[PDB]
Amino acid sequence: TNFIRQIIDEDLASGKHTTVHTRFPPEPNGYLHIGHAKSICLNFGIAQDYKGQCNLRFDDTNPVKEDIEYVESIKNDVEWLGFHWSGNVRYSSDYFDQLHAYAIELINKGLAYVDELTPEQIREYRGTLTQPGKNSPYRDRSVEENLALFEKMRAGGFEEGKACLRAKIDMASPFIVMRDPVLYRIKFAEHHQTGNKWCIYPMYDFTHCISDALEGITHSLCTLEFQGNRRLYDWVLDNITIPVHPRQYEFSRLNLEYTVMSKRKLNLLVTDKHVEGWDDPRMPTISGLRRRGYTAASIREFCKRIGVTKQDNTIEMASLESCIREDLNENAPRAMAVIDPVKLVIENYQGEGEMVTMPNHPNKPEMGSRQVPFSGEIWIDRADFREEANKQYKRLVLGKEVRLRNAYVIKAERVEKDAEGNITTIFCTYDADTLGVIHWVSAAHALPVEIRLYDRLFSVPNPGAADDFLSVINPESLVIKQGFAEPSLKDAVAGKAFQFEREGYFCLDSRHSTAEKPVFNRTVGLRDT
RNA sequence: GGGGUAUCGCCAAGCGGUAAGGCACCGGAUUCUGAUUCCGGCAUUCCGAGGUUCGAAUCCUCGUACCCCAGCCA
Ligand SMILES: Nc1ncnc2c1ncn2[C@@H]1O[C@H](COP(=O)(O)OP(=O)(O)OP(=O)(O)O)[C@@H](O)[C@H]1O
Repeated sequence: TNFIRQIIDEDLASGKHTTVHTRFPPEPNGYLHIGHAKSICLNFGIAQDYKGQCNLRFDDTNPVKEDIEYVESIKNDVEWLGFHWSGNVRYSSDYFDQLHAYAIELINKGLAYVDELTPEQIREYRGTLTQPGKNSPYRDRSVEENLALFEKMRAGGFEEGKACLRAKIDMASPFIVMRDPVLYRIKFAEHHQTGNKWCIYPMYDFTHCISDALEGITHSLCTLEFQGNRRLYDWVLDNITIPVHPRQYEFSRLNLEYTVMSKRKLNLLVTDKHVEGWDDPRMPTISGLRRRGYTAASIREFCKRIGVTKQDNTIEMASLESCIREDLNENAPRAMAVIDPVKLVIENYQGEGEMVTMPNHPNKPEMGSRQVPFSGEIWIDRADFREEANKQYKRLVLGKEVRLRNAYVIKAERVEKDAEGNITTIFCTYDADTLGVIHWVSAAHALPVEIRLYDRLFSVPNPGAADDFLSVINPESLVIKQGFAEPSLKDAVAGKAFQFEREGYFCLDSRHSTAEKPVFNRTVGLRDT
């Protein structure tokens, strides 16, 4: 329960409403991100919790910033999270004729006029945050005059910025938004849905409340920056012949630590090619998060945890990571892979190898097991062997013995160094009666696999508050290794999380893998305590 | 000038009857993943100072801090 559900509860109880109809209205000018996933969870969750409806509506009022590529991807990520909208996908452009009729009602009532103050002047006349504005000299044109000028606008007789339609409200209102807000502006741009049918386009505030009213939305839920806007939401509905009047309720937007959400910015990372694109595994986008190896279930959980309040806030990545870990620990089948490897040969070994039956899940016998080939000449992780180390160190020291994962208790003996003092190979003994744990991969049956170690994109917690967020990008956000994995990883499917034991949960990058060379993105590391 | 918000390091519940929960953190037990699981510790205190009350985070003053708004963006 949250403050919005308590409102919805009262409404139902008092008999204000019988059903609840919410909506998610992204503008199609970019890919959805983790913050959007919070609206999706809120809006679609309430609908299904109350057996109500939730429309997916593309708020497509600004043609020059939107593109058809985003509509298809948005529908894509909404479904992926496991949510379905009510009926058909809707578009604000679906209401362009309605919106136009409504502007006319306003004009006929004298509550709107065609102003000719330039784009620079309108700002000058608007006042400031402490100084009231002033009426444009074009404010008292006759209704008959406004209809003519508006139709001329509609007919493309005015150049961009040469005229716009404004609401005749209050230039001295303490709400900057009520200072004669623009309702329509001229843009000679092709619209991704309406082609070149329209050269005048409605502004968010005029389009949004009328669309909600037409769709019979009972509660418009948006973020806190729209609290002021709400006054205009109600003013529009109060002055046009519409039979319902939805109510807006604002909650606080999600801010994730170490990442930026501003689509303007995310777009710059993609435009300047600093990431591979919107679905780069370092991006806070839903598709990026998906390619990274997250699961819709881990995200819905994240939403459940962070809550819905009016408080500004900033979640730590630790909270997000906790979610995916919890999910993958349960459902991810374990496997073996070595990221940085140094060869290890057991001399006391007899035979061209053998087979070790390893389980697909150490805490869930029900998941089955597999035949992992064991051998004498294997591959181990460089950071697992140490010539000298204290008690704490519970791995392979040049002195004692260590257990190979589900195999034999080997025993370090000699080490063969390369010219530059680097260990090239290790020599050890073992006693076949055995069967300090480390992971390994039989060199003979090792599958060369590229591993991508992803880290946080930025090196400060609020790169948003930086003068130049770009200069604060983490150069180690992606570190590419070459390692080896047990041959079973040959059958991995894109987006199927595996837990490389003692490393983390990884998943096959569908975008870079092939036949010989598979690419694995590291979703999240283990609790490296 | 106006509109909001103030509860553990980060989220968050509480709606006059005496501070839930989660992430993180610290221990202690188990463990062929320094993982998982288990055990326990984690706000006499709710931005501050004063009021009312038997009892206030919650009600009342009176301050303080932060966030939002001046796109023909959403
Ligand atoms: N960080 C966020 N946290 C919660 N809800 C968000 C967040 N960002 C956007 N939303 C929600 O998603 C809805 C659709 O957002 P929309 O795509 O229209 O714009 P935006 O993403 O907020 O802005 P921009 O295009 O500049 O990134 C908004 O009405 C809002 O409720």
